[PDB]
Amino acid sequence: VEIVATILSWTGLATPTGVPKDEVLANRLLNFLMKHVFHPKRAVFRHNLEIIKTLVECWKDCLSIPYRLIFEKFSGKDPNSKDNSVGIQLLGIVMANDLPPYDPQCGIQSSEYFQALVNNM
DNA sequence: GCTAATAAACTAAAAACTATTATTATGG
Repeated sequence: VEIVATILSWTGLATPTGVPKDEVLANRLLNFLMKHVFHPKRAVFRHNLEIIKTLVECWKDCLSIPYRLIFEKFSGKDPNSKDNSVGIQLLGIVMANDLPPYDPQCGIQSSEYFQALVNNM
């Protein structure tokens, strides 16, 4: 977290999208962090959420939304609890920018992808 | 020169169905 904060402390100074190496590193680390994102501390968790929001805002020159790690996250097991809501937060981060609501990069079903949410209702 | 009892509607709570209430743990 400290090093990524330092990295994003400047974005106009440097922004990695030239080599595909930096792009895939950014996407892979994005996946890493959004797999790691959870806290019972309710603020450092939101801190990570805002970190991701800032990251995607200052980027997408090298970023790619999985729509799968998120999908399994916000879907949960169709529970009664509030767990999968964390993935829902990702959606806001996803809706933090002009991102496609669900790009079917392969397409899970492109239809029940939102049926999961209307079930979460 | 006869109280052997039973057919007792009463004032019975000894469910609360579903509707606001409130401490908690709070949050930044």
